[PDB]
Amino acid sequence: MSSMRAERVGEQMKKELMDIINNKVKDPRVGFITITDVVLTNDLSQAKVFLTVLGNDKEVENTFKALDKAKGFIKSELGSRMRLRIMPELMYEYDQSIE
Repeated sequence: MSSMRAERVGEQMKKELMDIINNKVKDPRVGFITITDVVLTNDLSQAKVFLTVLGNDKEVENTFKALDKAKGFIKSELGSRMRLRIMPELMYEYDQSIE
């Protein structure tokens, strides 16, 4: 479940998503939102977006809801930055790997 195409598109989405989310979606009263990786399926139909977010357990959960609420806005801004015709479905995941 990782062709070279999928890895390359994921690096572009990582960069584009971090910009979109931090400069246009995020409440200024919360810290930066770090995207550590974007992992796509080979047909690019799904993207798992791994995240580092700052705060307590409820600030983490408040942040996930804001991003889910903004999914239409985020796919649209992403689609306007990439020749890709149909956007993947975006799934926001906490990055367990990091303590």
